Amino acid sequence: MAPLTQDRIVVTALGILDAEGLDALSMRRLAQELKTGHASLYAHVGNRDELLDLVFDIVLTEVEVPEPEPGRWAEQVKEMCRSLRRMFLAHRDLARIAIDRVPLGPNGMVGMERTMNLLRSGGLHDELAAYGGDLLSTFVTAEALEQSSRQGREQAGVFADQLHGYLKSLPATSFPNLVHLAGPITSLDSDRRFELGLEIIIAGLLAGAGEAA
Amino acid sequence: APLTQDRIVVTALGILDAEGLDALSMRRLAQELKTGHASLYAHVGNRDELLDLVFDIVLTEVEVPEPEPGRWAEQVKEMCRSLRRMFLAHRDLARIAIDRVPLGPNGMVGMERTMNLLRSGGLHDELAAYGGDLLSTFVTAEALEQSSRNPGTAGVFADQLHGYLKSLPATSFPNLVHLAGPITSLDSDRRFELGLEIIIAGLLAGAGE
Ligand SMILES: C[C@H]1O[C@H](CC(=O)O)CC2=C1C(=O)c1c(O)c(-c3cc(O)c4c(c3O)C(=O)C3=C(C[C@@H](CC(=O)O)O[C@@H]3C)C4=O)cc(O)c1C2=O
Ligand SMILES: C[C@H]1O[C@H](CC(=O)O)CC2=C1C(=O)c1c(O)c(-c3cc(O)c4c(c3O)C(=O)C3=C(C[C@@H](CC(=O)O)O[C@@H]3C)C4=O)cc(O)c1C2=O
Repeated sequence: MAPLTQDRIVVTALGILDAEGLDALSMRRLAQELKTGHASLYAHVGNRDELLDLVFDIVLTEVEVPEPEPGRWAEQVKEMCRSLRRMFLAHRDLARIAIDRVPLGPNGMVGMERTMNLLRSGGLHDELAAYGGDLLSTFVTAEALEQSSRQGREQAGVFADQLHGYLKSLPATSFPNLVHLAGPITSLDSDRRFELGLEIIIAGLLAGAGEAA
Repeated sequence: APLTQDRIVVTALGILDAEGLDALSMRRLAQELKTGHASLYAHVGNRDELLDLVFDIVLTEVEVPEPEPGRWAEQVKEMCRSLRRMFLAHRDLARIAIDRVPLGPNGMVGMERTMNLLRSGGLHDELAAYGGDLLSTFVTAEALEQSSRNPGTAGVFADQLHGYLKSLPATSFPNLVHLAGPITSLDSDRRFELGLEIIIAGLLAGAGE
């Protein structure tokens, strides 16, 4: 062991995790890479759970919640989200982690704070700015999973196409809509589906917002 | 006692409700029906392809209604709530969901039914196909979250995330201080109705002229 810290340990874990995925991450695996005994490891970071939280928190430094600006709101919200997504893309299995874990931690609440600022900044009231953030982050995760599981795109490529084949060759009299919509369902264009989900939620917010009429 | 795939999955779902997903091995299920891996793998295939059918059998509890003059936005919600009750009446069912497509026979009927309703409001091809997809995710996510509160059939932990957040330095964390309640604890029935409205209105803006 060289000078071990709760940061060199984490930067190490993540290293393995990109490389090889969630299940290859174990305590014994980790302590191996770093050239140390279980003592030093369990000291800074604990069992496997705690470790994933620390892993989660550190990569978060990557996202950016911009400071509120004169009439850029909608875009400033898209920026923010599109930023968070770019994060999930680089790092294997990170979304899997996110589903059953608290959005807590240094980065975790320096992040909520700036998320709440910007939203409330849209002339949005309490309950709606609170929940709103939940829904966005919820929205962007799900998406990131969806993409997570898409050679590369050859297995998905043909599956999608064989799905697209069955749909159109379905009978028209009993299935007018699905015959009509075989593309827009099987479309494996995540980029544009993503900008859509955003357009929608956001307008749902703005509309939600100034309801006081 | 003629064994059939429908009988197989009524037992696999009967133990899933009564004991819990994590305990549904192929092993267990086989014992219950007093039958070998032979006859069980003969229909349903393996643990994973079996789930698909379990999911596809229960989706029968969802009732997408026939489109009616003036009431579009209303009809959508009824559909959205009925899905949510399905997830509410069987444990772990969401966990499964967030891994699988509704390519099942059952699944396909309601995709047609749903998309018909959505396209009745003035939703151009695209809007409507993702409108649906979008709505699916939201209701799925919610129920996973609801199930995590442990009800149906913890509020100790949450209350302790309220104290904690409220107790931050007020100047460095004003927004987090002021929103302590609505973030930590929130009635589940309230959080659903909000997102439903949000998205529906969101899709409505999408329709335009
Ligand atoms: C790291 C932190 O700051 C960076 C920028 C910086 O300051 O360096 C940007 C950022 C930071 C940050 O901490 C952050 C968040 O914590 C959240 C966020 C806030 C939340 O309140 C939540 C979630 C969130 O992602 C969830 O993913 C989820 C939930 C609830 C659960 C529900 C379930 O258990 O199934 O689902 C997912 C895991 C949630 O409540 C959403 C966000 O968009 C962000 C951010 O954008
Ligand atoms: C069974 C079928 O018919 C009944 C009506 C009847 O039987 O008379 C009603 C109904 C039926 C039906 O099949 C149905 C659906 O298939 C869907 C649906 C449509 C979809 O397009 C999807 C999902 C869906 O549940 C997902 O759960 C999911 C995805 C994709 C993934 C992505 C992820 O979250 O990681 O998430 C889950 C697995 C999805 O695309 C959403 C729905 O609201 C419905 C329905 O309401």
